[PDB]
Amino acid sequence: PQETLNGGITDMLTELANFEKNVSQAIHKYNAYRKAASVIAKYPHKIKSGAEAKKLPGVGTKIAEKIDEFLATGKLRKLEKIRQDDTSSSINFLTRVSGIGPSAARKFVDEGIKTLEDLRKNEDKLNHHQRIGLKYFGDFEKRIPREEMLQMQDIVLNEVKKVDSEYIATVCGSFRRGAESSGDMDVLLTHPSFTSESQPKLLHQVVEQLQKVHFITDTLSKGETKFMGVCQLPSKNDEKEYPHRRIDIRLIPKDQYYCGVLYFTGSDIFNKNMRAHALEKGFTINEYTIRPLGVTGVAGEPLPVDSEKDIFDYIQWKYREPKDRSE
DNA sequence: CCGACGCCGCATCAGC
DNA sequence: GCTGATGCG
DNA sequence: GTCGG
Repeated sequence: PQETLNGGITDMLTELANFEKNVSQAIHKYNAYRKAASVIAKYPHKIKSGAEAKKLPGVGTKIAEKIDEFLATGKLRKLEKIRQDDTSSSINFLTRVSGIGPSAARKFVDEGIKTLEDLRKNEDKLNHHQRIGLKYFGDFEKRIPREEMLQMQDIVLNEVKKVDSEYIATVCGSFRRGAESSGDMDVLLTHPSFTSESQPKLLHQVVEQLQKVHFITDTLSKGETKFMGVCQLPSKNDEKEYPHRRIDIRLIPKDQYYCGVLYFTGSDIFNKNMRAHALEKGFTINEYTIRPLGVTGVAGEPLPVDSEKDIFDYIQWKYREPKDRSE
C-alpha cells in the first residue's frame, strides 16, 4: 500500500518504537509498536478509526487510542513532547551510531555528549566499534544497490575460492531472495573439514585474504566463527568512492550449513511459517538443525541435511525458491 | 492476572 | 589473572 | 503494548 495510505500512523508508531527501545529501554514495547506498524503498513485501506485498527493482530487498546488522537488532531501529544525533549531526542539519536546502544547513549548524554560533533571531540570515551560506527555514520545508513551487492559478491566468492577451492560461501539475506537493495552483506561460510563433531584459522584465512586485497577495511569483531566488519568496492581511478559497507561473515559447520542458509535467507515471516508447518509434521527446525519430535514431544537427534531442499523434503513441503520466500 | 516476547558470538565490564 | 554478566548487534 | 494460557 502507498505511504499516503496510513504512513502517518505507521511513522508515529515507528517513532514511538524507537523511543521505547532507545530511551525507555523497553525492548518488548519497541517490538510491540513495530509489530503494530507492520500490520498496519500491510493493511490495504486508509484507516478511519482506532476501532478499525484494533481488529488487526498487534493493535490493542492503547494504540487504538493513539490512532484516534492522531486522526482527530494530526499529531500525538506524547510524541510531540518527547521529540522536543533535548535529552530524550539526543539519546535516541546517538543510538544511530553502530556500537552505541541505549546504555551507551544514555551514559553519553548524561555527561553532556549529545551530537556527532560531541562524539568526534571525545574519541577516548568511544570503544573500537563505536569509533568505526562514528567514522562511517552516513555510509552505514545508505542502502546498497543490488548491482553493488553483485560486485561485492564477485569479490567474496573469488577470494574465498582463492584461499581454498573447497570452501562454500553463500551471500544470504534479502539479497539472496532477489532484493533490489540491501542494508548490509551477510556471508555464510563452511568447509568440508569443519563439522559440529570436528581445520584451524578457517575463518581467519578468508578475512585475511579479503583484507589483503583491500576489500575489508575495518573489523568490528572477529572470533573463530563470526566476523563483523566493513568493506568497500574499489573505485575507478577517476570516479567517486563507493560508500563503506557492513559485511558479516559466519563460519558454520558443514552439517549445520544449510539450516543456517535457510534461516539467514528468510524472510522472517517465511521462517516463522516454515517452523510452524514443521511442528505440524513432528519436526523442530532452528537455525542449526531439524530434529524429529517423538509422540511425547521429546526431540530426537538432528537429521542429516545436505541441501536446503532436504529440509523441505523432511516436512513434506515442495522446494521454495529464495525469490518466493517473502512469506 | 501475569509471563512471554529468540538466541548467541564477541567485546568489554564487574567482581572475585 | 579468571569467571560470569552485560551490552550490542 | 499486546496477546493468550
